[PDB]
Amino acid sequence: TIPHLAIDPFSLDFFDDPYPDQQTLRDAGPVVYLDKWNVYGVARYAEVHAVLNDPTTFCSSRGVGLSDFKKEKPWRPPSLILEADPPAHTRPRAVLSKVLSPATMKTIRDGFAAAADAKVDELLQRGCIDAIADLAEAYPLSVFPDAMGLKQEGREHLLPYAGLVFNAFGPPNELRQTAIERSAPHQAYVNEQCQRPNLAPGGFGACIHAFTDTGEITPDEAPLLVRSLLSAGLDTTVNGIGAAVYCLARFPGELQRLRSDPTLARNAFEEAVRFESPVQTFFRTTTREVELGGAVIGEGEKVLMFLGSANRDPRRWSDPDLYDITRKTSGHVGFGSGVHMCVGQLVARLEGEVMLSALARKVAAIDIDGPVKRRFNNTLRGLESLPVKLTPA
Ligand code: HEM
Ligand SMILES: COc1cccc(-c2ccc(C(=O)O)cc2)c1
Ligand SMILES: [Cl-]
Repeated sequence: TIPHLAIDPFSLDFFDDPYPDQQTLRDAGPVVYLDKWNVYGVARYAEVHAVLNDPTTFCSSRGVGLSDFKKEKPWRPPSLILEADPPAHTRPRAVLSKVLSPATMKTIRDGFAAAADAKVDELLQRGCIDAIADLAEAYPLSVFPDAMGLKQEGREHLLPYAGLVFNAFGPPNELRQTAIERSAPHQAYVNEQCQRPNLAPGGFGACIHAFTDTGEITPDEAPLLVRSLLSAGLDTTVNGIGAAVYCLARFPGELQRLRSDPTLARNAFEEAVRFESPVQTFFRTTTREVELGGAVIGEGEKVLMFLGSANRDPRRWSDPDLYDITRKTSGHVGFGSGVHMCVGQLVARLEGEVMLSALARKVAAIDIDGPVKRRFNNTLRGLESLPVKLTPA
């Protein structure tokens, strides 16, 4: 019944150009079996959306990587939010939702916008820059560690730690093995900063610890929830912003539409999240036998969801392979969907909006002017180097 495919979605050849294989995965059927890793796969929009919104059968507490926590030891203590199901998920989720709330965005907006404006003006004085190191990495590094309340010492471990986190959701390939091996110094840095004395009052970390007073989380839960923000809160935005700049560099007509109406910045960023899908894949584990796409999946099976594929499925999207900054993007799964839908989405969108606003108001053209290099990661899609020349407006 179910088609068996040999495609390795975690191979460098797949990362280098995933789109033909993603069509093969969609068109093979609503559910496939990936023989390379002994997992089920769903790559169409409808089934990806259905699985994400069925948490009692497609659970997260057995891990959202390939590893099944019922079978193998997690490489670090489980996340209290990402790797938890309701009801254990609910109060930790509520704390992060409140720490990263609409009201909280008012406190950081002016600084985040000012830093984006200043960065674009700085890059315009240089002309020829790397949109990854000098923009997609530099801007989040300039605002997010500070908004967390992190000390200065040790921040060089943040991106390596996140690279490890996202590689570790993958299969035990070379990317994962290399990431986990000798990772203790990155772990030790992050785990130390999660302790309350190391977090500046008023920042996201200290605010998490302040919620221990309410009964929503205990004091021993707070460091792990700070850890969640230090795991997911930086490298995602690096690849999201890099994706947006790469889109604007490749689609000059859309950069010009954004210039003409900078209030399209928020949706231009959202469209970049759909179009590139910085988070490409993750897993669920079945808690029971379940029919999906006409396949009977047994209990305790891993199911791989192709978020980027769902976001390009022509069954759902018109002209899926076009970047369109006025597209109605609502419903894309680049931030997930359902009970685990990105709790940091307001921070991600704030960063993306204010950077694209600064570009819209200050830049007339973005021209690739050196070799583009891809950055390989088992979960994240993005570039290692994006040399561009910025022409001022
Ligand atoms: C463009 C940037 C980002 C993208 C594309 C993204 C994507 C995602 C996705 C797809 C999920 C769902 C995972 C699942 O269902 O298993 C998720 C969850 C999560 N994200 Fe985001 N993320 C981004 C930025 C951020 C930021 C800035 C933060 C924190 C400041 C953050 C923190 C989290 C956390 C803690 C979760 C777990 C939520 C839960 O399990 O309830 N992410 N993200
Ligand atoms: C499994 O695919 C994703 C996609 C986006 C964010 C994350 C993520 C990683 C770690 C945490 C955490 O440590 O809680 C939370 C979210 C995972
Ligand atoms: Cl850790």
